[PDB]
Amino acid sequence: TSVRDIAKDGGIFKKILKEGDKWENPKDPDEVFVKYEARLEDGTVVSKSEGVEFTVKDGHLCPALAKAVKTMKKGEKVLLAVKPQYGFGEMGRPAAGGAVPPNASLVIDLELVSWKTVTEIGDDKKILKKVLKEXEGYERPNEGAVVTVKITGKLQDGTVFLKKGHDEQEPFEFKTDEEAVIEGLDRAVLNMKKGEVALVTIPPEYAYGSTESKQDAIVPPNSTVIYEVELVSFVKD
Repeated sequence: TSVRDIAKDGGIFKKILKEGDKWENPKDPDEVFVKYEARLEDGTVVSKSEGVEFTVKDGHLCPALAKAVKTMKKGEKVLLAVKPQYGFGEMGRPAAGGAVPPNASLVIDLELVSWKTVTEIGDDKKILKKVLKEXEGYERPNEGAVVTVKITGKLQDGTVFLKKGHDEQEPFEFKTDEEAVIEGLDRAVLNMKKGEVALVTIPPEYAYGSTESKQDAIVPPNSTVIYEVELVSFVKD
C-alpha cells in the first residue's frame, strides 16, 4: 500500500486507503472540503468532522491537514501518522469540542471530498477568484473584449449591495480594460471562461476604495467586497 513522506521529514506519513480520481490536487489558495477523524495513538478521538471546508493555506486543525490535502486527489482517503511537529507541537491542545498532550503524535483518517479552485489575480495577488462553476473551453476575454456578465456584489457579512445583468434585468455588457468596472472585476473577467461562475474577493483599493458607495446598501469606505460573477459571453478584441 502507498505511504508518502509528504513532508520529507518522517513528520507526516500519508497512507492511501482509497485512491482518488483524476490528476488534480488542491493548491494553497483553494477551498477544500474534507472529512476526518483525528486520534491520539491510543485511539482517543480528539477531533472529527463529517465535512468541513477550509482554505488550504489557512489550514484546519493542525499543519498536517493542509500539507496532506495538497498531495491528495478527489475522493482520496488516507490515514496520516503525524509527529507533534506537524500536530500540536509542544503546547498540545486543551479539551472542549480530546485534549492533545504536548509532544503527542496523531493518527488522522482524512478524506478529500472536493474543492474549489481559487486563482490569485493581479501583480499584487490580492484579488481572489474562486470558481463555483467551470466554464467552457479555453479562451477568455482579452483586453478590449466586450463581455456580458451577471454580477452580484456583497459585503463579507452577507449583504447584497449590487445586482446587475441578471435575467430579470437589462443585460450588462462592458468593455474590459477601460475602467468600465472596478479594477477587481475588470481583472477577474480577463481570467474567466464563457459560462464560468466565480466568486471574486476584491480588497478596497481594487473596488470602491476610501469613499462610500451608495448602492442597495452603502458599501462602507475601505470594504473588501465579494462579487459573484457569471461570464455569459464575450467577443474578443
